[PDB]
Amino acid sequence: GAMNSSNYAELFNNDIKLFVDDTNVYRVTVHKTFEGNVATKAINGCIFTLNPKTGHLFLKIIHTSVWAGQKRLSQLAKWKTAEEVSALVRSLPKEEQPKQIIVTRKAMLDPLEVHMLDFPNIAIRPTELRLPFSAAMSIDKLSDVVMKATEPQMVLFNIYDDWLDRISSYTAFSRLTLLLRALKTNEESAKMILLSDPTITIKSYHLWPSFTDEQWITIESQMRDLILTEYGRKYNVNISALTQTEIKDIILGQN
Repeated sequence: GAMNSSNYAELFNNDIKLFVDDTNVYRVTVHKTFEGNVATKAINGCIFTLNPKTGHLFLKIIHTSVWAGQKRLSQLAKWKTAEEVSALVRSLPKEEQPKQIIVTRKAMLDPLEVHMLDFPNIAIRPTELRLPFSAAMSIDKLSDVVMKATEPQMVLFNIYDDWLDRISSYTAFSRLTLLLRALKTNEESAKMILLSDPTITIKSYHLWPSFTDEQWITIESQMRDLILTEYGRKYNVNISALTQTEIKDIILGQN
């Protein structure tokens, strides 16, 4: 069945599950040449495959060469996504194999079901949840590795850095989704917030800066304010006249 706000809690039990988002697999740039010709140029993309309990992100980099000689790349991208998720599953010992794969887009259901036919006890599930994983390319570290790739590459990240040392998976996933929603809403403002003051540093191998628990609470409050402010501007709405419940609803992005 579909994952929704009602059965969301299940994400934080011990059953291994993977989110798969295909939004950034096939990406293009458009630029006008001097001659006036519009060149549509494929750029390196990625499959966002995330374990929300552990933070493990299997970032399969889709190098532009995969599109070589192929037609109707938007359809092909869905199948190449399912192919690579399948390969990943097959690479894992049965212990580490997911019990569920949750696709963020409904169009990914069929290609993944077909690829995973031989895995009878891996549930392929759609979601009614609105999730901001398309904003993964707003995270500089991820965007940089994708662009630098000269060939198909699998890169393993922890999207929670070292947070699980201090906080639960639910708190970590809540922080992650708030950050991505902010980045998606106003990328420039969110990045200004994360850069913080001159005392804050980011580890060379982390995605996010090194904040204290108290600092993270403040950063998260700024992220909530960024989203509300945009909402406020967009709809000419007095965000100070909103109840705490109304504000929480907006922040969680489920419409």
